[PDB]
Amino acid sequence: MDNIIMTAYISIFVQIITAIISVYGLFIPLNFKDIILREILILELIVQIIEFIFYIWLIITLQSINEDITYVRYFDWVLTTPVMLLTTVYFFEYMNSDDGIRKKEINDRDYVYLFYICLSNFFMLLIGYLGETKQINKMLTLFGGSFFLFLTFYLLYVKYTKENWMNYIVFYFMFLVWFLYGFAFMFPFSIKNQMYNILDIVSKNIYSIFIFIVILNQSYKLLLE
Ligand SMILES: *C/C=C(C)/C=C/C=C(C)/C=C/C1=C(C)CCCC1(C)C
Repeated sequence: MDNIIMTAYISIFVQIITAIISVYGLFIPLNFKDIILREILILELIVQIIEFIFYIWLIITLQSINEDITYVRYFDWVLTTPVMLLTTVYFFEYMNSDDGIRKKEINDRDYVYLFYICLSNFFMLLIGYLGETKQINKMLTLFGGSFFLFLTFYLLYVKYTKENWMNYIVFYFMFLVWFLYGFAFMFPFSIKNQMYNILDIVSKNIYSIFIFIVILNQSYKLLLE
């Protein structure tokens, strides 16, 4: 009980600092080419709001823990993970387009493909939810969920990446961290829930700060006056 709550606190600590940083990042002036980074940072702040509501609920609920509340995290993830995948797409497009691109052009051109990515991701979460609530066995959950995880990342890779080390860092860091949620699924309640508490820091709040640093680095001259 204790170590779950201590990790929830650590996660909440990073979330609050990250939220403050992201808010200031909204007000950094941007050059034409970098406009989409503020768009990304709005959608990472939306993810934070959903994140936080879950954590507050969690630390209140963990006072009188009578049952296994791991499955409640899916009501978070079913909302946050598609948003996270879209921002990843927008960040890859930013990194990889020679001309300035904005999320509207992306969304109007790619909405069908984006729906396939989010459908694959929804199936991953659905299979996890069925396993996490014991409606299918753990082995079927890990194989079915991993299949869809791989499909989601494959679709992302073949459409939006380029073959270079900046892409590999962003893609494979994300891929590994997401896979580690599947790894956590294998563990008993307390250890599982602790891992998810620390994984959220990496999957959400390190991303936001990264985007913040990219914005600051791109705009520092424009900012300074
Ligand atoms: C902000 C929350 C995020 C990024 C959470 C993502 C969760 C996953 C990628 C979970 C995936 C699963 C597997 C890879 C296999 C077992 C079932 C899941 C749902 C735990």
